[PDB]
Amino acid sequence: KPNLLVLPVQEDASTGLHWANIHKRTPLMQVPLLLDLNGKHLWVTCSQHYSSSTYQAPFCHSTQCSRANTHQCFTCTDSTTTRPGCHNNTCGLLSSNPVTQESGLGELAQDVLAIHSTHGSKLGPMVKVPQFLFSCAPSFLAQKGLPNNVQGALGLGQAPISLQNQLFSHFGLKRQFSVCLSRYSTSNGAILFGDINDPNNNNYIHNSLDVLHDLVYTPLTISKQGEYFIQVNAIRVNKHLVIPTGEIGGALITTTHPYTVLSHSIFEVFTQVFANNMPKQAQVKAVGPFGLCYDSRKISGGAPSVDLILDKNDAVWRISSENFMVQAQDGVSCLGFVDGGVHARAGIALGAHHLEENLVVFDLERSRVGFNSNSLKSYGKTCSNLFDLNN
Amino acid sequence: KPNLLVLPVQEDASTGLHWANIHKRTPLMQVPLLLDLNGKHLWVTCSQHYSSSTYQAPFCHSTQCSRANTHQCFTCTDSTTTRPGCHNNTCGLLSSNPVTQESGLGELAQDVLAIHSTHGSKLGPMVKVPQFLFSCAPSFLAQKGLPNNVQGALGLGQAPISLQNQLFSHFGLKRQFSVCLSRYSTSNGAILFGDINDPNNNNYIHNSLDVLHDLVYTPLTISKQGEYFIQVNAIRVNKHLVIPTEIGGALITTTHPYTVLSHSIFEVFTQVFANNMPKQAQVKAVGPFGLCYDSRKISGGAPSVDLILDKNDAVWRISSENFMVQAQDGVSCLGFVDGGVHARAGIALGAHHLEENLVVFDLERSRVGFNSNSLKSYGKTCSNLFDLNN
Amino acid sequence: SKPNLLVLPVQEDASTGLHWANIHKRTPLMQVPLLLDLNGKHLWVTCSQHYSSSTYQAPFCHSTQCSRANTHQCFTCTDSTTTRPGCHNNTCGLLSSNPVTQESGLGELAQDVLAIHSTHGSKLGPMVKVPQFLFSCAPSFLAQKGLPNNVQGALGLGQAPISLQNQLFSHFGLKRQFSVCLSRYSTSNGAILFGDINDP
Ligand SMILES: *[C@@H]1O[C@H](CO)[C@@H](O[C@@H]2O[C@H](CO)[C@@H](O)[C@H](O)[C@H]2NC(C)=O)[C@H](O[C@@H]2O[C@@H](C)[C@@H](O)[C@@H](O)[C@@H]2O)[C@H]1NC(C)=O
Ligand SMILES: *[C@@H]1O[C@H](CO)[C@@H](O[C@@H]2O[C@H](CO)[C@@H](O)[C@H](O)[C@H]2NC(C)=O)[C@H](O)[C@H]1NC(C)=O
Ligand SMILES: *[C@@H]1O[C@H](CO)[C@@H](O)[C@H](O)[C@H]1NC(C)=O
Repeated sequence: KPNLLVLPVQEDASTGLHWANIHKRTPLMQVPLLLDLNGKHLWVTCSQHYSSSTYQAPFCHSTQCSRANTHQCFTCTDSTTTRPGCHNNTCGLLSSNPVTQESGLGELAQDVLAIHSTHGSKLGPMVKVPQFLFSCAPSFLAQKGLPNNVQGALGLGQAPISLQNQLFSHFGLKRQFSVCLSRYSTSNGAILFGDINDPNNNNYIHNSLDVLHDLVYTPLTISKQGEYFIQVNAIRVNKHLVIPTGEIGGALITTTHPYTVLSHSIFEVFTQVFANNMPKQAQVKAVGPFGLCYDSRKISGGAPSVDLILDKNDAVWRISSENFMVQAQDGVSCLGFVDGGVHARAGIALGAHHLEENLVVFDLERSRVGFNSNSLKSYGKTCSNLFDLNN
Repeated sequence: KPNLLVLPVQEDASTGLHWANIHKRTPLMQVPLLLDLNGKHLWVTCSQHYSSSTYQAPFCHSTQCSRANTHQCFTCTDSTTTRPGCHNNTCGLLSSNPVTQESGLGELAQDVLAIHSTHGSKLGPMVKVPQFLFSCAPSFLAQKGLPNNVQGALGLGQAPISLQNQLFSHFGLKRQFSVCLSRYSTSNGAILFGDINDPNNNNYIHNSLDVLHDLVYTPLTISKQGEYFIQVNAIRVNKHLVIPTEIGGALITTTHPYTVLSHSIFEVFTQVFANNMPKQAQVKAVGPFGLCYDSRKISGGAPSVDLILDKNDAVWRISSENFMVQAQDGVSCLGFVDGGVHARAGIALGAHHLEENLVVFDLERSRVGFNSNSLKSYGKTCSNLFDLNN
Repeated sequence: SKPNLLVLPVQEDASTGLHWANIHKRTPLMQVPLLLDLNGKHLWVTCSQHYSSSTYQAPFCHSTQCSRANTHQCFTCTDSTTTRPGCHNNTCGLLSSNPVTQESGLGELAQDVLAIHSTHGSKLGPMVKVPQFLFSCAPSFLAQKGLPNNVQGALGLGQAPISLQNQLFSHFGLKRQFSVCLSRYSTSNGAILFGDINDP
C-alpha cells in the first residue's frame, strides 16, 4: 500500500494549458484530460467507444450519488437504448468547460481509475481505485477550447469527488498534493499525491531535498466553489507598490489559463508602473493578448524586481523575469500579464505560466500553500527532473 | 442677450457646506439655498407666507409637468385652503434633503428666477427666467441639517429641470458650467454658466486665461440618478498606489465637506499614508478623522497625494494644504473619512476637495476639467479669479 | 447673431397622405427626407455604411449625452464586424418606432450637425446650425415599410428631452412654442415654425 502517487502532466504548446493521460476502465486505457486545478470532478465524453467490464452508472438516491452531492435525477433524451452516459433513473451532475465556461448535465459514472505508485527512486506499479466516481459529460462540452484530442478534464478542486480527495480516501494518504508543471512541451511535469516529508518516501523525493528545505508558506483559503486562494497584499516593482483593496484571499490560483490575469484597474496601474521602470525606447508594437512589449535585444538584463507581497507581509513570492517576460514573437518580449476586464473573477488570477517550473505544495491538513523560495534552476533542477518520471 | 451668467456662492463655516442667495419672485427677493451639485431640481419651502405676483402651480398633465417629468397628480392634504405648495389637481415632485437624506413630496411650482449677467470685467444686470420651474417642498424638509436660515437647495444635477438645464435653454447658452468654491467663509466663490472660452466673454474671464489654458480633462459619466462621476484608477502616496474598487468610481458632490472613502479603501489608504509619515508623530484621532498628527512635528514634509485617472491620462494632484485638516489646536488630521461598508461609492469627493479649484463641467463633450497647477501658483484664488463685486 | 424664429418647410405625400421634410444634416451639409411625426420622442435615421460626416460622433455609454437622451442602457453592435455610424460597442441604445407600422427597433444614440432656416426680414434667411444635435441611428428595416417613398426616418416633435423642438428651443434660446401649418397639396409646401410668432 503506497504512501505516494504520481501523475505526469504535459504542457500543450499551442494553448499553454496542461493535460494528462488518465488510465481508466477494464481493460485499462489512457484518456487525455485537461488539468483543472479548481475543477470539482473528473469528467469525460462517454458516448464514444466506451468499452469496459467494470463500468456502472449509480442509481438515483444511491450512496454514490450522495457522496457526489447530486440529488437530481437523470433522464436520457438522446439514444432510446442504454449505454454509458445514457440511462434513466441515474443522477445528474453538472460539468463545466473551464476554458469556454460552458456547462452541461452529465451522468454520474463509476469505473476503474489507475495511477503510478513509486518504487525506491523510480515510478512503481500502477495501483487502482476500482470504483472511481466521475461524470459522463455531453459531447459538445469538450469540442471547443481544450488541447487537441483532449476529451474532458480532471479536477483537483475542494469538492467531495475531486481526484485528489478520492485518492486520499482510498489509499489513506496524507491530505497534501504538490504541483510541478513543466514549461516545455517536450518534457513532463508532475502532480504528487501524499506526504513528501514521509521518511517512507525519502528515496523518491531524495533528489528534491534542497528545494524542500527552502520552501516558503502562506495561508490557503477556499471559496464556496472549491477554488484555491491566497492573499496578495501588494505587487512590488522595484520600490513601487501596486496595492489592491477573516476573508478569502484576493489571488486565485488556476491552471485553466496560461497567463496571469489582472482585473482592469490593477492591470492599468500595474502595467504603467512596469513601463515606467523600463526603457521607453525599447517598446515595440504590442503583440497577442499582451499590452506591453519590448524588442528583446534591448531589455536584456534590464527587467525589474517583480514580487508578490503575501498575507500579512510575512512572505514574498519573488517572480523571475524569465517567467514574467514572454517571447510573443521572434525578437519580441512581452510583459506576461493580461487584462481581465472590469468583471473579473478575482483581482489577481495566477495561471499556468506562473506555476511552471516551480514546486507548489497544497497542504490541506494545515490549510497552507508552500513554494520554492529560490528558482529551481538555482538548484540545477527543473520540474521535469526533480522527480524520476520515467515509467 | 447674455453668454455667461454668474452665481456667487458662500461657505458656511459651521457645516462646511456652501449656499447661495437666489433671486426669485415678483417683487424680486433673496432666498438662501444649499448648493447641491447632484440635485435634480431646485426646491424651497412654500407656505401661505409666500408672496409673488408671478407664482403658478402648473396643472396635472400640463406641458410644465411633462418637462419636469412628473405625471403623478398632487393632492394637498395639509392646509384645507389653497396656498403656494398646497393645491389639488397639480403635480407632485419628490424632493430630497441631501444631508439628512430625508425626502418629501412637493408641488411643482413656476415663478421668476433672476441671475447676474456680466458687463465688461464686472457683474452685469440681473437677467430673468420668468417661468422657472421648481418644487414647493413641505416645511419640515429643510428644518434639519442645513446652514442657518437656508430654506431649500438648488440642484445642478443631470435631470430635466435642474437649474443649469433651465438657464441653458432659456438663454441659449453653451452646455457647460464651472465651479470655483472659496475655502473661506469670509469671501465668495462662484458658479459660472455658459462658455468660458467665448471671446465675447473674454473681458469678464480675462483674469483667468492662464488657468484655462492649462486645464486638464477626464471623462465624465452620469448615473441613472443624475450624479457626476469620474474614474480614479489609483490613489498614489509617494510610490505606493492604492487601487480602488462603465460609470466612474469616484462621485463628485457638494453635500458633505470631507472626502469619504468606503471602508475597505479607507483602511488601506490610511495605513499606507501612515507608512509614508513619521510613525511616532501620531496623536489620538480627533473629530471625524482617523489619523491625526501633532502640527509642530510634521511641518517637516507631507507626502505626494495624487488621483490617477481614467486611462492614466490625467492626474488630479491634491495639495497638502487641501487634504490636511487642522482638527484642533495643534492637531492636523488626514481629511478623509470612513464611509463604512455600505458606502454609496468607493470614493466621494466633497466640498473641501473642490475648494480653491476651478472645476469645469463640460456637458457638451462629457468631460470634467480642472486646474493643473494650484490657483495660488497663478496668484489667484476662487474669490478673485472673477470679479464678484456688486 | 441668434435667430428668434426658425422655419421648416414640410410637404404632403399624396399616396400615403403623410407629410415629410428634407432635413439638413452632417458636414458637409446634406438633405435627408424624414416623416413628420408630431408625437415622436426623437429624430431617427437609418444610418448606413455610406454615412459621410466629419462632425459625427456616437456618445459613449453613461455620457452626459446619454443622460440627456434619457437612456442608460448600453449598446452592443451584434451586426457588422467593423464599426460604422449606428454600429459601435460601448455606446447607448435607444428604442425607435415606425409610427405607421408600430414596429420598433433598438438604435444607437448619435450626434451630428443639424441645420434649419432662420428668417431674414419677411423672407427665409440663412441656415443656422445645431452642431451637436442628438438623434437615433436606427436599424434599417424600420424605414422599409409604411413611409413615403425614399423617406429614411422620422422627426419627432413630442414632449420628450431630445425631441426636435426641445433641442432647437434650448440651443438658440427660443420661446417654447411651435406652430404647424400643413399644406393639403403635394405640389406646394406647408411649414413648421419654431419660436414666438406673436412679436410683430
Ligand atoms: C382637495 O380634494 C379633497 C378630496 O376631494 C377635498 O376633501 C373633501 O372635502 C369634502 C368637503 O367637506 C368632504 O366631504 C370630503 O370627504 C373630503 N375628502 C377627503 C378625501 O377628505 C379637499 O377639501 C379640503 O379638505 C377637506 C378635508 C375639507 O376641509 C374641505 O372643505 C376642504 O376644501 C380639497 N382641498 C382643497 C380644494 O383645497
Ligand atoms: C462588439 O463586441 C462584440 C463582443 O465583444 C464583438 O463580437 C465578438 O468578436 C470577437 C472577436 O474578438 C469574436 O471572437 C466573438 O465571437 C464575437 N461575438 C459575437 C457575439 O459575435 C464585436 O466584434 C464588436 N463589434 C465591433 C464593431 O467592434
Ligand atoms: C427514458 O425514459 C423515456 C420516457 O419513459 C423513454 O421514452 C426512453 O426510452 C428512456 N430511455 C432509455 C434509454 O430507455
